[PDB]
Amino acid sequence: AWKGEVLANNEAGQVTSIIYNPGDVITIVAAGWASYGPTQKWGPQGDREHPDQGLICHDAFCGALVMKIGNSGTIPVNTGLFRWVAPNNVQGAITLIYNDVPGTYGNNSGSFSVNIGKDQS
Amino acid sequence: AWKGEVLANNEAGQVTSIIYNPGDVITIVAAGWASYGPTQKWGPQGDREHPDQGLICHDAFCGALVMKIGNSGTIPVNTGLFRWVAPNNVQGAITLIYNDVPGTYGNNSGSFSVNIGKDQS
Amino acid sequence: AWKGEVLANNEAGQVTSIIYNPGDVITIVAAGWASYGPTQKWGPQGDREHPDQGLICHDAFCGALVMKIGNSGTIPVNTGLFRWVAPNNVQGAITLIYNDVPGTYGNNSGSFSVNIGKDQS
Amino acid sequence: AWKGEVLANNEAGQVTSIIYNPGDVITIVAAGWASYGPTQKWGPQGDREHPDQGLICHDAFCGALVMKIGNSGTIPVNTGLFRWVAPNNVQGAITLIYNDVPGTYGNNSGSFSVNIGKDQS
Ligand SMILES: *C(=O)c1ccc(O[C@@H]2O[C@H](CO)[C@H](O)[C@H](O)[C@H]2O)cc1
Ligand SMILES: *C(=O)c1ccc(O[C@@H]2O[C@H](CO)[C@H](O)[C@H](O)[C@H]2O)cc1
Ligand SMILES: *C(=O)c1ccc(O[C@@H]2O[C@H](CO)[C@H](O)[C@H](O)[C@H]2O)cc1
Ligand SMILES: *C(=O)c1ccc(O[C@@H]2O[C@H](CO)[C@H](O)[C@H](O)[C@H]2O)cc1
Ligand SMILES: [Ca+2]
Ligand SMILES: [Ca+2]
Ligand SMILES: [Ca+2]
Ligand SMILES: [Ca+2]
Repeated sequence: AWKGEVLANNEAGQVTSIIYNPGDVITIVAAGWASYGPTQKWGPQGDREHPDQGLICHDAFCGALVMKIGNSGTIPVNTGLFRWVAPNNVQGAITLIYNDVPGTYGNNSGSFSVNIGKDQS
Repeated sequence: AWKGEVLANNEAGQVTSIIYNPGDVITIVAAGWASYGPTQKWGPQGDREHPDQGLICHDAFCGALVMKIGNSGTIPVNTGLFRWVAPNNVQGAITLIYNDVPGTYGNNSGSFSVNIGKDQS
Repeated sequence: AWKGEVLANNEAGQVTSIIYNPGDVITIVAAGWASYGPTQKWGPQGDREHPDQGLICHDAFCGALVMKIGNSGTIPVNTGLFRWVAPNNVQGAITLIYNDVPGTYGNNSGSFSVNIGKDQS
Repeated sequence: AWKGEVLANNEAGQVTSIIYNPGDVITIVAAGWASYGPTQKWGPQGDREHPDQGLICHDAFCGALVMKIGNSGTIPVNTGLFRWVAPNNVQGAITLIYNDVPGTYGNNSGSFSVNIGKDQS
């Protein structure tokens, strides 16, 4: 499995050691507090009251945890995924990213602690 | 494996089908939005800015997800637990509960979608 | 997980540290060579040609690996079990036993090496 | 997870749907009766008394179950493998093969019933 920290100000995202392969079943658990600028902080689900001003992932609130598997587009992770299987043709290294508008990561703070494990399959 | 919702206004708590046994390893994932009264809603980690006014679990914020195992005291769940082992002598059915002051659940709203599974060991 | 040897001459059987609980999914892999008397040896499947002269397990060949969960009847194991679930709520420690006629274990030789682990459930 | 039969007379071997990947942990359980010629039949461990006359796998008895992972050499399987990790660089589809001398599979009979699964990691 993989365990690490995903910083809110890390625009490129945090590359994990998990390489999702076809047929793999994975489980993710995320926790912690982060912010997209304001002094207030939000959990892995982000800010439910903030407008989407061009986030890297439109299927998740601003300040939420999302991911990219290999070359895929962003995928919502939020508080995590339970025994999850990726869509067809989706594979490669897993990168965890804080959901924010491109180019604005500079004033971000906090981070999410995340566990990723492969389940039986 | 168990999946269900935990209503915030349910003071008694949501009983699952999971019976934790000595040596068991479990993984929990929780998501959703709930409130301990205010119009705003918080994730499974609760409101980090709200004071503790006699919560059922002092190890977690008001509005966070907690649990009891058999006759044990409240245990912080928050966003979930990754391949987690219970303390010695802790066993029995797992009951998921919204962290709030007893007798005040009346004005709660929302719920959490929670998954619980047993891992290999 | 549990790993150990099961001697063919051990009539009482080999008690393991595995405590099977209702709902548990288990996997077992047995290997090795043993005999119920003759000079040659057989695998965990036993002797497919030998007649049943009053074996402790009538659902398995003589010289095969069987087991008991708690105080239940014997259960065929053979080469092992793959993600196996018990016949409705059989509970207790797992005892591995060489399949032979009671009171004749005296001239047995060899043993089986066995791994037992609980799977995700 | 894969489940199928491996015929003793299939020299090419049986291709499974299991693609082994770096870091993968797998469990195999094999059962049944097969023969490399004689009218007798042996289990997945083969004939412990038979000499090696040029078997595809010199680390297992004749009549034993073995496998190939991708372009790797033969690897002993016998009754199976418990939470097993492959040697470095070894990866690719898993092909199950009956252990025998090349060009002699003609007079073989029987088969092995095999279950392959991936464990959590
Ligand atoms: C008003 O609704 C408002 C409050 C705070 C805020 O912060 C910016 O949010 C952007 C994303 O929408 C981006 O992350 C900026 O860097 C933040 O300063 C925007 C709007
Ligand atoms: C203070 O400004 C403040 C105090 C309470 C509150 O809501 C109540 O919180 C209680 C827990 O501390 C309990 O859940 C009550 O039922 C809520 O009404 C908001 C703001
Ligand atoms: C017949 O060919 C035959 C009968 C018995 C035998 O050995 C005995 O088998 C018993 C179980 O059927 C028991 O295990 C005795 O202790 C063995 O001596 C071999 C061949
Ligand atoms: C010696 O007692 C003996 C030799 C061969 C035999 O059967 C053959 O075994 C070969 C492998 O060693 C090969 O599989 C042949 O096709 C078999 O006929 C039985 C006993
Ligand atoms: Ca920002
Ligand atoms: Ca309340
Ligand atoms: Ca005997
Ligand atoms: Ca042959």
